[PDB]
Amino acid sequence: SGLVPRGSMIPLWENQNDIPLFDPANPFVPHLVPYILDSSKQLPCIIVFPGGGYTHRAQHESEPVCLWLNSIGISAFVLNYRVQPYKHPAPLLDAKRAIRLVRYFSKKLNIDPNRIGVLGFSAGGHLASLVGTHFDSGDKKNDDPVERVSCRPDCIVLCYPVISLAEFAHEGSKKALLGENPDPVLVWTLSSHNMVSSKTPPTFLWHTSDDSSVPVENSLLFAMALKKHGVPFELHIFPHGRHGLGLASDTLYVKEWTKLCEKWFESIGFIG
Repeated sequence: SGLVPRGSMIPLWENQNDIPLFDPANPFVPHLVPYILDSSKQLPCIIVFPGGGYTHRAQHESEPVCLWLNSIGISAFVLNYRVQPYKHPAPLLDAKRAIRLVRYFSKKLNIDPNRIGVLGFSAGGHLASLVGTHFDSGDKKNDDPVERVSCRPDCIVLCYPVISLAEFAHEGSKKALLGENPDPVLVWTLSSHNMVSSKTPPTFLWHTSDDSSVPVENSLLFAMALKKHGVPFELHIFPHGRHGLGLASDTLYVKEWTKLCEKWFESIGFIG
């Protein structure tokens, strides 16, 4: 229709001087790309975190995912978070800011502030799992009204996620995010299965069992932690598929994850 924002750049911080840990020598400004649905009712929203090992952001995990989300009634955004040479905690700060921003502007964007979830692939799934475990309900006395808003997502979708930084770690992502001799404390707190709590939102995971880049153990570990803390979850592991299949539209049996995810969204009241 053209009446709603699609394809624009929404900076996470209005003023570049407010970007935490910003390197002005680096031209990249972290931002959201909207793919809003036009509708007369409030819509649920998913922010998509593309993968790319914390060195880039994969495009096949970006706009086409939002087209699928749109097709099932979900307004969507792509989060273009900071990557190498930025390090932790810059990407996580960008992810938390993105959720606060969308929730703050939810009335303007025609989005239900209580149906804002995140969906991440690979290192983007790591980032999604972090904002799904490291969240807070906002700084109510902050001078920035956006900072007063909760950064907790209302649901999490994890697609062949990087989860553990140590055992079964994707070493490329770990090195890009933390450097070569990382603090063991950060290795532990950024292994996101360690940080699941009873307040972690409902989660959907999928993975291929023979993934040779990001071991399927990463999804199994996060699932064990969700159960340990009483969080209901959905998990689908298919036997075969290379890492990074995205929506997997051309992959027999693996392309059945988006239909299962659509039905899970319905099951948790996110759509329908």
